[PDB]
Amino acid sequence: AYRPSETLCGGELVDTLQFVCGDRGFYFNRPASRVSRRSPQRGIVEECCFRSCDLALLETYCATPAKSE
Repeated sequence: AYRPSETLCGGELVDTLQFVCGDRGFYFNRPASRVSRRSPQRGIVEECCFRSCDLALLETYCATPAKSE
């Protein structure tokens, strides 16, 4: 269903990632590299700020596996 806050950006997006994943860790742009920050690879921002997303879509960026069992 529609949410008035179906988009997030900046710290809002980080806070929601901290909520679904815990402070245990999450990816933002899944870079898996540390060579520089001259490479703005696409990620969660494009799905949640430049587009709308749900907590469930957002949870796919967690740096830990699902443990609902």
